[PDB]
This record gives sequence, structure tokens and C-alpha cells, in this order.
Amino acid sequence: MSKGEELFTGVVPILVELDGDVNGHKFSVSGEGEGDATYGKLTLKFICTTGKLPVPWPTLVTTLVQCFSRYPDHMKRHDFFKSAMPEGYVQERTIFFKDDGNYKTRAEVKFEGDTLVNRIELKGIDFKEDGNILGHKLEYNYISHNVYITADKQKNGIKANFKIRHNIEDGSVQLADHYQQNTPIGDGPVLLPDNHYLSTQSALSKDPNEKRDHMVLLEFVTAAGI
Repeated sequence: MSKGEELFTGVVPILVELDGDVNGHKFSVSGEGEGDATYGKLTLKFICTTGKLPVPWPTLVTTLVQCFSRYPDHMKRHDFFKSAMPEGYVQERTIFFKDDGNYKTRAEVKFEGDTLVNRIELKGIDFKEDGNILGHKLEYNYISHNVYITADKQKNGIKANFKIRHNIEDGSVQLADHYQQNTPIGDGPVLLPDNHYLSTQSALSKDPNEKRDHMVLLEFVTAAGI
């Protein structure tokens, strides 16, 4: 029941802005949607504003607002994400694609008025030109995984590590090992959690009337483990 959680009681507009550079291939993505944390529900549409996306859309799902997670009543003292609002938090990750390159991301998630904004910078290096990522060999599928969270008292925040498996067009899998760290932007108290995890269901689709390179995403996220 942090003060920040009070800002998520209803439907909240979401805005996402990302600038990326993977092996020198630069691109930008904008996203808009709404989140209803009471139900851990998110509906968003992302657009590559610079032309064709140089990496597969599924590889950007985790990067492109865990503050919308539905925390059970008995676990609300463990919701770091909402507690950091409205000032927000910095979310950083290193994502290692097995036998390929890695993404390093830094984002600031905070409220700008009634809108929850996620601004991100993504840098990818060491990718293979004809690999599964730059070669666009990943299926446009359902990302269903867990995120294991632990407190990071030293940084007044949290850390998390988890695996994302992306189906490859040949039936195989491209592993993406995620390492995450979140720290509050403000100086007020936040909720440092006991170990737990977030279970997210992500469905990817296309807007039949959209000609720009894009991704429509429907997600449901719920905290558990305690």
C-alpha cells in the first residue's frame, strides 16, 4: 500500500520511447497503450519509427513496465516497482543471446502527469550478421516466462535474472539470458522485497490496418512465490 501504488488503481495510459543501436544498425521505437494493474493487464502497440526494425520484435519485448504487475494482497509490501512512483526507477539489463551478441539497456520509468512513461536506450554489440537476430530467424511468438526478483539493499533496489527462450524458424531455440537491476530515482523510501517472481503471459499480434513495422502486445503479469 505504498503511496505509489495509489497511482495504479485504475486504467493508466502508457508511453514508451526507445532509441537503439545494434551492431551500428540504429533505430527508434515508440509505443502507446494502457495498463490496469489491478488485473495485471497491459495492451500496447509499438511502431518502429525509423523504418524496418533491424532485430526481431520478440527480442525487444522484455525491454519495451513491471509496475503494472498484479501483486496479491498478501504480497503488496513486496512491490518495489509501484513504491518508486511517481519519481520512478531506472531499469538496467544485460541480455546475453547464446552464441550471439548482447543487448545492454538503460531505461527510466516514471510518471509524466497521468501517463506512465518508459524511456529506453538500447545498445547491442557482437551480433552475427547472419545470426538469428540480425538475420531475422526468430518466430513471432508468445513469450511466456517468469522473472525471479531479489532485493538489492546496497542500491536501495532490486535485481533479477531469468531466461527467455525465443523459438527459431527451424524449430530450435535462441536463449536470451537476462540480468536486471532496478534502482529508485527519488530519495523516498521504497519497498525492498523478499524473494519472489513475476509470471507474465505475452501475446504478440499485428494490426491489420498498420503498414509500418510494428508489434501489438497483450500481456498479463502476476506476482507470486510467497
